Amino acid sequence: PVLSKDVADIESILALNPRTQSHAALHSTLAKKLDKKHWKRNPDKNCFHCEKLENNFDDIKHTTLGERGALREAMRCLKCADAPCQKSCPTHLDIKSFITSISNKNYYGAAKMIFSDNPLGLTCGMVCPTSDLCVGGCNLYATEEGSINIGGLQQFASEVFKAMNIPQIRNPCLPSQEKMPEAYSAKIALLGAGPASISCASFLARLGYSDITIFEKQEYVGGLSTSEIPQFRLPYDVVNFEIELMKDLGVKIICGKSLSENEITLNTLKEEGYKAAFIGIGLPEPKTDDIFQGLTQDQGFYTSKDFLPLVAKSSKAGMCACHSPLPSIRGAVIVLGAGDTAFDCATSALRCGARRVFLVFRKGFVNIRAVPEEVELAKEEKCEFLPFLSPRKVIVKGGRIVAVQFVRTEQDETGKWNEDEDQIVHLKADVVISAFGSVLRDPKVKEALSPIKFNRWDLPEVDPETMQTSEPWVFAGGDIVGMANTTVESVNDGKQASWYIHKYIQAQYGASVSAKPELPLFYTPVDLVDISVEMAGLKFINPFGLASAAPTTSSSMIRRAFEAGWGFALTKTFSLDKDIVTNVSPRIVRGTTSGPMYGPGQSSFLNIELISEKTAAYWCQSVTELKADFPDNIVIASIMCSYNKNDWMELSRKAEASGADALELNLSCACGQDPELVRNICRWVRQAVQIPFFAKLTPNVTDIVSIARAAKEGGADGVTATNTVSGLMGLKADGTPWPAVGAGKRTTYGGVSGTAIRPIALRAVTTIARALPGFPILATGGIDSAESGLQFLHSGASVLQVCSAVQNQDFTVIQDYCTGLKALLYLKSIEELQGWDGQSPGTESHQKGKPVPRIAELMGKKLPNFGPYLEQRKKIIAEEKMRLKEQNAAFPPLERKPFIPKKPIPAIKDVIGKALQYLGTFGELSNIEQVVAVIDEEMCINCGKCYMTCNDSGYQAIQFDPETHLPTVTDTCTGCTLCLSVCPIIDCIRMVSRTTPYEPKRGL
Amino acid sequence: APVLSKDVADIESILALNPRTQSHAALHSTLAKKLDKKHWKRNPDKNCFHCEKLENNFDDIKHTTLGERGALREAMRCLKCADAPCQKSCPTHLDIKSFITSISNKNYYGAAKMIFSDNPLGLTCGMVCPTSDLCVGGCNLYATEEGSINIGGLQQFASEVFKAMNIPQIRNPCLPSQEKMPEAYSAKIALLGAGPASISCASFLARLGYSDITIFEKQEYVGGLSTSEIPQFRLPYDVVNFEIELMKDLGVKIICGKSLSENEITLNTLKEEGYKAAFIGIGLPEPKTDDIFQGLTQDQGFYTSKDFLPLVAKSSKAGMCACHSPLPSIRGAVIVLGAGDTAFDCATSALRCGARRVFLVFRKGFVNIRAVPEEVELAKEEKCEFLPFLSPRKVIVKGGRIVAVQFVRTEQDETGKWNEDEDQIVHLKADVVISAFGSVLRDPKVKEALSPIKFNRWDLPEVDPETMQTSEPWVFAGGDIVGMANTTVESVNDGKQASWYIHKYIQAQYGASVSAKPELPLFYTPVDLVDISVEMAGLKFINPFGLASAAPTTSSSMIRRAFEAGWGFALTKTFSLDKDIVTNVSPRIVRGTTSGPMYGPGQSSFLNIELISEKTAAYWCQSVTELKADFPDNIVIASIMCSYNKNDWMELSRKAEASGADALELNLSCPHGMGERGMGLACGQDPELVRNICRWVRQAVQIPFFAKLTPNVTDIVSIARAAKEGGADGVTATNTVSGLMGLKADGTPWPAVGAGKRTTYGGVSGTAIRPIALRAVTTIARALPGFPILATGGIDSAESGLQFLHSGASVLQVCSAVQNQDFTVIQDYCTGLKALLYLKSIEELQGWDGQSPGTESHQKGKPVPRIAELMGKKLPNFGPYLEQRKKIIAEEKMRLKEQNAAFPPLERKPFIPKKPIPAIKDVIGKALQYLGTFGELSNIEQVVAVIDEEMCINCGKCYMTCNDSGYQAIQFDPETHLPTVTDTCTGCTLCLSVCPIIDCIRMVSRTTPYEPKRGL
Ligand SMILES: *C(#[C])C1=[C][N]C(=O)[N]C1=O
Ligand SMILES: C#Cc1c[nH]c(=O)[nH]c1=O
Ligand code: SF4
Repeated sequence: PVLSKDVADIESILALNPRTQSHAALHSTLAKKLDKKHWKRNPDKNCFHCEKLENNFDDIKHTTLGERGALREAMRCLKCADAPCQKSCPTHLDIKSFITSISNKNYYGAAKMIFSDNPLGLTCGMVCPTSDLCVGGCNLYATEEGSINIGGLQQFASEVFKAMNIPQIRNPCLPSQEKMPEAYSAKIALLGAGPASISCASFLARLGYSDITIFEKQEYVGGLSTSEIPQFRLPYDVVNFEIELMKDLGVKIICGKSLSENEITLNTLKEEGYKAAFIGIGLPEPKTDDIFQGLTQDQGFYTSKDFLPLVAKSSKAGMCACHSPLPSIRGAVIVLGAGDTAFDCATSALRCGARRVFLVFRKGFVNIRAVPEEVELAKEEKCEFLPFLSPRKVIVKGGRIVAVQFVRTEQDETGKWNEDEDQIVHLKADVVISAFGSVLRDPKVKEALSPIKFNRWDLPEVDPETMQTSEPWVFAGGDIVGMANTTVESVNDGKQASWYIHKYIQAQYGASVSAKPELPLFYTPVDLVDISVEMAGLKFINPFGLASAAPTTSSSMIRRAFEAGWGFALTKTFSLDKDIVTNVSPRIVRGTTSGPMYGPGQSSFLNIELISEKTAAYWCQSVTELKADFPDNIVIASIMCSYNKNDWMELSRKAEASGADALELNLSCACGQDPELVRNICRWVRQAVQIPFFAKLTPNVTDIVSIARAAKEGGADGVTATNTVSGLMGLKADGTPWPAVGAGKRTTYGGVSGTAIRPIALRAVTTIARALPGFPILATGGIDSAESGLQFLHSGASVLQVCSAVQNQDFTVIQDYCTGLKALLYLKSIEELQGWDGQSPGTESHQKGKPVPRIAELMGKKLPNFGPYLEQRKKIIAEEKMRLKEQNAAFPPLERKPFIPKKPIPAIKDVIGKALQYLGTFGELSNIEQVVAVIDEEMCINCGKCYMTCNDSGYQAIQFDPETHLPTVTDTCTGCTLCLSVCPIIDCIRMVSRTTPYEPKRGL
Repeated sequence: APVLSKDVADIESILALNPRTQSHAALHSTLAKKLDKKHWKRNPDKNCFHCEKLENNFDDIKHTTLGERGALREAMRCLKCADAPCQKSCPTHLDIKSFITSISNKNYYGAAKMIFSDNPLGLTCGMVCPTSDLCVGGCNLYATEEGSINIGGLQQFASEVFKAMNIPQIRNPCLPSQEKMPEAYSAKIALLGAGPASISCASFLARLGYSDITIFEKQEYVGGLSTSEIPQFRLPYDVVNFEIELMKDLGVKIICGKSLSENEITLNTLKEEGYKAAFIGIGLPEPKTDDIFQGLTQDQGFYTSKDFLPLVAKSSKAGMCACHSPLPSIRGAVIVLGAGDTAFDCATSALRCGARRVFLVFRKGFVNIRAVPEEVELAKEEKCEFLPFLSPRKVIVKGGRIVAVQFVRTEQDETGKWNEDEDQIVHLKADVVISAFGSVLRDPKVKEALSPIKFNRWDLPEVDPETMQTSEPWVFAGGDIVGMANTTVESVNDGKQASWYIHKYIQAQYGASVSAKPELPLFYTPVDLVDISVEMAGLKFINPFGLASAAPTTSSSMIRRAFEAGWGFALTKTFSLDKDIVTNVSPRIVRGTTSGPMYGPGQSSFLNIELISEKTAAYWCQSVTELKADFPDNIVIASIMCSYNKNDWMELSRKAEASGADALELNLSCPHGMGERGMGLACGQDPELVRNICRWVRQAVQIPFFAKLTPNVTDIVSIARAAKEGGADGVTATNTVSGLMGLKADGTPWPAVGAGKRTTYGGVSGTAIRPIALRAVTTIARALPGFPILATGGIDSAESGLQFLHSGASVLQVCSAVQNQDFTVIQDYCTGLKALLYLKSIEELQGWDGQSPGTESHQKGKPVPRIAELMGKKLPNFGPYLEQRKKIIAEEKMRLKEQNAAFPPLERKPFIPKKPIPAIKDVIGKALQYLGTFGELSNIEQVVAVIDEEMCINCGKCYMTCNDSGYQAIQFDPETHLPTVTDTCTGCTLCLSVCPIIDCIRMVSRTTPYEPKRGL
């Protein structure tokens, strides 16, 4: 046979494989019009009817992210200085920091940052109108690809933390309870269990107050988050999770208790011994209109305060223990108003079975004040919009609404709004829902607030800085004060008030508080995890340190690094006076190792920098200063001399005398290629000083073990592995290099740093640790996260040096690294999370980060998410929602119980070197335990990359269906694993144990 | 000495905005936050009812426009899908996967060539295609949160770069010379109307070789609706001219002033004058009217879209007319009737004419608007009002002017019938009324001129939808006139479809057949004639790109298909004698972690623990004979490995030579000895062993052979020199870098083999090792000049290939870039290399970096207005500063109005090479002169960073990098977030390296005195 030619059935498998084209393609316009429908992904501009949504409370948010999408979007964020997104967030979330933690896979640290400034952090990620807040300030709006999805990233990190099932703990900076001053036992009352009071009580509990009670009128908690925000935007379980975190702090909630003249009043609270009160009851009554007087729900009329709680009680399991039906809303529905409630009524009316929904408002389109993302949900669900119409009468016949009568409105040219009585509309309708807003009108509630002053708008007046009412022991915030338009602002109101309630209460007990407000952060048991490590007789408070490099150019820089939390730092390499150098410029350039991607996350740098231009005298005096001020932070002096015994002894003694904890010998800036020279330099230093010292090894050697062993034989206490890899980062198209120095545009070979060299450094660390067991290793080379640091610890290193990740960012990454490592170690003790990979939950089947419904009629039926297959999927899902309208839904636990460690939290010493047991020769690998690839069709996005890679880099083993674009791995798979390695969807392809007989393909 | 390790007051102040770790939650009142939010605002303000001023502002408003930075990022995001659904969804069937692959590889010429091969109006279509209803509507990435690819903006970008290159289209180089074309190709061909349909039809007919093609156009201008109605702020007129001039390069003639009409041109007159075929592409030339508008005039304020949009076009498109046309004075309230796509262009154009308010009023609902959402969004963001369910009944005229329109309300039934409620009326005040009810063909003289073709019930010419032939076999039609096409691209496609069957018909009239498979030619320029062959070690390569010995050459059948795709050469997978048979483990090839958790296209590395080929020496040797018999001009190199044994190397190398291999490659990865006498375990790490192996092979065979070096050596030059001393004809530099790609959080490796989850060190490949391979190639090339080098290591484009050629390599092996994609990248590499060599001869493009134009000051890839009162005024693009920028721009648009001069759109003349096009051999090693020792670098000629404030996006990354990795030399303003480099800059270049905007920071020669910081 012709061995170099595909047989017919392989040619058939390859039918859809890309080929070079020699001619232009003929396809008629008519044929193209038909074929278009088969592949269609997005909405069809010619489809005019709603997709059937009855009883469908699936998540419809466009911002929801799965892990794959969250990691991509978090790496895209520029992580800006003085970031304007944060300036535009009402609770001042450090967005730069929490997104940095997501990009480093440290979802705990991200969640901790979010909840530190916003105790309703998951609710807000889900519901914030970010285009009018943080996202509206995002610098990336000035790029074509646009602003960052801050809300979805916040939601993703908080959802992971929620799944971790870790409790909030008492502020660990507080004295123990029995030693708290008496003032912290003051009785505190909050009225209403909505976002404002939940925030306020949370922050007061952080400060140490131990007798905090929220009094809630209803039998459910959460306020509007629970009673009106739809389940398909905010799942009820999110609310319960945030309330559970608050109860972890000891806040008490009593339901069925109202602020009202005949129940709880300011006077009764005072007479019962309460020292302070926060009013957070919101706006409990609908704004009503005379033209709807006397109309009942049976006739077809609702206010939004009637309608949305009925829908929420029916669709939110565990909200109201009873199980309620969805309101029967069939026919034509008119929603009146154009605020944000109106759009929730319209989308909710479709879930109750409406046939058609009209939003009717009395001004124009340009005057809609709902945020665009709110408007777009109603738009994409085919709601009709009628502007410039003011309601006049509701027509009732046979006891039911049949029509609403409107008059036309218009702006004259003083901007006044007029009604035109001769211009009427008779609009047919079966249901009418007014969404005119909300008010506080109940006289008995307002009287219970005597004697605080009310303003023009019938609302309690507060000082906007302190949230204090006219009575100094009473504070208010949230919707009842009338400034907040959002959950996040109501949260911020309670946060703001908590500091000044604290101030007031302390003063009442004769105590002062700081002139600078200081609210505590959010804490969990993770934060108590010990990440110290001992190596070479030195105690490191944490294992992260600054490498000898550009971030240690000056000792003032090291000072700020220690103030930020870094466990240790190297000096830039310095030398004796006679070895003074002068750097050239340019000398540090970005890596080309991952394509033309600019900004954050450069995968490498190249430098042609020399030793420090600052003198030994500068560096020795600086080390003395640093060790005087930061005795617990390890300072290592990096030094270099030429091959000369007297010089190495002189310089090492000078650095030792300054107080350096240890020295690092730069042999890798060559002496460091030759084991005999390395051994001799180490011997000279070992005879000169008594402090530990480490030889910094170059990776540019045939066998790095031979030079590590030489350093050890010379008396080094350990080795730093490794310095930069020698390289050339490339050329312009005209041939000139970058960096190009001087008029001659000259360069020399440079050192490559960053994540591109991590595989080389990991190899070096493991091979040294296997050759020299127990010999201290300081790792450097691409460490940019707690998880990558843990890879080096697992590989045998004891501490972790960082350069490029700081060049890509700033010193504050240390806080991400420390919280992330604490979380990785903590999670190893949780038996329930043992199937996670570090902080990543096991991937579930998802499309666009939303779980695929587990419906029998959808599985295995080869229905991809496009064209007529998508139409079939939507019909199947809709029928299953109707089927579910007849059945019980369980309750969640009245409230979940946290996971508890079932074994000790590992210390760093317990994880060092644990990867080495899996490392060996090729002959120690099984060739009989073979694997094959298997594709989860429900996660596939139909790109064919697995197919293209098996075709042109593999075994032609994948069928790619010409109609569904679904791949199937066949039995000729060899398990090479290339398809998994190119698939864009994390864990869509998995390698599984081969079950059928295996025969290597010998071609012969 | 003071405290050296503390910042002085001046530096503490510079560091004021530097990020710091917080120990406490931050207190900020809700009221203060409300008052601060406005300062930073970037996007539209939902509370703003107030459309900013747009009079005489014809600047690009498209959301899809891309600059180079944005285009590269978006092209790398594309999955480059097999059997791609976006292409299925494009009416001209563009190979979107290929052209976007080219853009990601910086080959903008190859992208534009692929675009224009299937669409001669590719730049126009990139700008105006309603992609959400076409290609983008099918994009697989719609199934991700980040969403579908901006295909149109990518197409627009590549085409814009190609337009800037100023390269002409050439006659199809596959044709015989003109004088030996058959007589049939001189048949006289007429096209009626110079719109997209005819321009496309004439282009493809000219590609086929027809030499007498004339388009007869009614008007004095050309381009059809693209010229006369699509607004300048969506489609610049110079785009239309550029595409017209490309077609004219093929010899097509256009005659303006001559109409298809009774008493002018008719099908009868064309026939009598000896035309053999005619294409009707006159569109729909007349407005759809409404009785209620009878007798109303422009002076009263009434326009159809066919009156209004050409008036705006004539005034705003320089080079449309000779008349400097005044913009229509459209002051007051404008009512635009209808809600198709024309109505929205009327609305936005009315604002450019000075309208105070625009109402878009339509007789159905919102759900019934047919316009694409892209088009609707532009009218909404410009604050047009939308009034649904209104049907016009009366235009009110007082004092010679429209003052109002009265409407009736509309309504749907049970039956879905639309009704009008006479008792429900709207009286809407207005100064101008523009009807956008569509277009028609209704002129009796024009239809008469088409006698006797058959017309359908819609008074349009009938065609066969597959052939575009009318009922008269010599007459074809397409575009708007046929009534199927709703877009420029479908009209282009109608002319494309018609050209093949016009060709078929004409050829048959002259007694000739055509192929049963339609074969329209591709698009060509002089770039495609560029020679990219190279000679090396006596071997002739037809291009310098070849498949490395790796997974893409697992089987000889794959090499066969790679040769069919265009690869110049290929290596076999390394093979060995029978006694050295191996068994691979699985898993064994994994993605790199070298650029973080980015999945899918463009993996920056792979790691593999793969062995030699599992297939026999007999398989490989027979395969090499077959491949060399079928592809004599494609070079096949047999890769072989033996243990350190003279008889084995001689036996295997002779076997491979006898099979007809052009050359051998010695894989020096076999272990020998123990392996750390300083020279490690593999034979390729010890110079003595390499020299001996090479001696053995040199004795055994007479064909050239090359030693494949490992980068895992202290001194690779010593191995290369040993191979040369042993008699090798060159070296392959380099194999993979030894590494461990990473560990799971539980400590297990990946790849993990077996239930034990074991691994061993693997080889790292891909762009992550390119700096290592480039250094290895360069050092060998400088130490052993003229010794042939085959480069390997992260080559994934023509641009990166040329870097290796400049560094001393002669040919270019590829593995990982094919693993990331498929064999067809070779097409991108070949056109890309042709284009790079072509451009070196073009003096006018010296300022470009390869195919990249010099970066102009931009925001979102749109150029910033060069306005004095706008430059250096510390006005970033947010908050109150943006609103001052908008005021300054609007005032300057007005000053450009009240003086209505300047109509000089340059006449387009292509650049000519001023020197010979370099061959491959002319560029090899030309970068090596810039290399040297560190002491050869000037420390006297220092640089500093300088920032272009107009390009900055205010992120402060330069500031943060200088603060915590540099010299604290940048001031970052607390209110504008604008950075300024101060005189303490050392030129280290880290800020430039982290800035997200290409060329926002530049390094310039230092002019002030320089002193190194010594700290003392
Ligand atoms: C010296 C000093 C060095 C310069 N650049 C590096 O990457 N490493 C060094 O050791
Ligand atoms: C045999 C063999 C090889 C396998 N993998 C590599 O990366 N390089 C080789 O040489
Ligand atoms: S890094 Fe670039 S874009 Fe960001 S502030 Fe600096 S100059 Fe501007």
